[PDB]
Amino acid sequence: GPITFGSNYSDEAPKAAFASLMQQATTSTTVPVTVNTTDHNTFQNNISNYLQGTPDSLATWFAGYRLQFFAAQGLLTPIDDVWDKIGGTFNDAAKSLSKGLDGHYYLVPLYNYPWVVFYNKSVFQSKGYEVPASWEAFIALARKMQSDGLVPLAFADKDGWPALGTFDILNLRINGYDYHIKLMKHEVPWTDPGVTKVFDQWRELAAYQQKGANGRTWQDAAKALENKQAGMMFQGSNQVAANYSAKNLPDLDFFVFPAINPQYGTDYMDAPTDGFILPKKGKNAAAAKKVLQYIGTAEAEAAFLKTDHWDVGLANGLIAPTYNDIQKKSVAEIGKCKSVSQFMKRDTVPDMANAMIKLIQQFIDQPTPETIATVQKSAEDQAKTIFR
Repeated sequence: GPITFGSNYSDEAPKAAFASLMQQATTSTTVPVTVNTTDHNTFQNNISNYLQGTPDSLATWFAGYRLQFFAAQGLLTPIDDVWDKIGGTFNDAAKSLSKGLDGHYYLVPLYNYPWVVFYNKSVFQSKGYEVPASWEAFIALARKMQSDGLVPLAFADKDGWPALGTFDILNLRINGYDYHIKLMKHEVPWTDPGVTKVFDQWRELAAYQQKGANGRTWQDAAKALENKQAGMMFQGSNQVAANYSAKNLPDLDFFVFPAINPQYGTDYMDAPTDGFILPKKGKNAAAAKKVLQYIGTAEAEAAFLKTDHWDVGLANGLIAPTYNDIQKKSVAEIGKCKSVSQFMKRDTVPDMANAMIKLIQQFIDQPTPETIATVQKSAEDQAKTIFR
């Protein structure tokens, strides 16, 4: 009764960790597992074709638009039964990100990481900066940083994807989670005034973001933070904290993006969550489900994450013996969100995210009301052809 497992874990470290994880899954469930690895990028690029052909018993995937898309199409087996067994291990956000539009479960999540505002502890302590809970305080602090002669927010967007996070967090803070997701699915148009508010808020924020961002790699901005030339930096932990030297890492901390509209407080965050799915056309489903139940445990998460320094498991209360302090706080802060988004690139279709990358670079170049009008119009026209 062996199963096969389609895996996009092609880099050396995660490949080794996943292979180890499956040895433990066989040990626990008795189900032998053959891991079929495909180049990471290729795997995804071929996801649709892979699912409709002769897919493995189980596969690596992640939460977001495509998960729900493949589920609505009938390409994935629902795993409500798996969830009857593991559900007590996971909170409400973990549960939501694992369901299709039809309320059934299709994913078993394993880990995520956070998009939050990074700063140097020693700097805040010496200059007398207090962690800001609200937009008001956040702006006041940014203003104080400027007077103090410090770039408040290291910022970069030559990579194209980094600025999408700022769009996401402004939307989540101002319009909420349900609206952001609607926008991503194009159930709300890009010309909606909720979107105008986001860019309007950004116009204010942009006064405090590092200049020349369109020509800067995120590593160079992260290095400005590390070199104490910038007070803060908003991005994913596996990016900023990963870029820090071991020597400086102990000075690194973060807080969640401040509250703007108290109706949404800080209830939401981009925390891209990877997991596993059960391809309908896959074989040996009973056995597959047994492995998925093992995967849905704190033990599975801690085992897979041994050598992973940034990602954290979603199982309730899990603080793995190998976690660093950034990881530990990540667990606490992610665990406090009612719902977790998946970053723009996973929450909408790639064409759309890709269209937003350029339009956001354009806003960043000229953050004015006229550019906003142009951006909204261009985004909506793109969406009309993309979601037809």
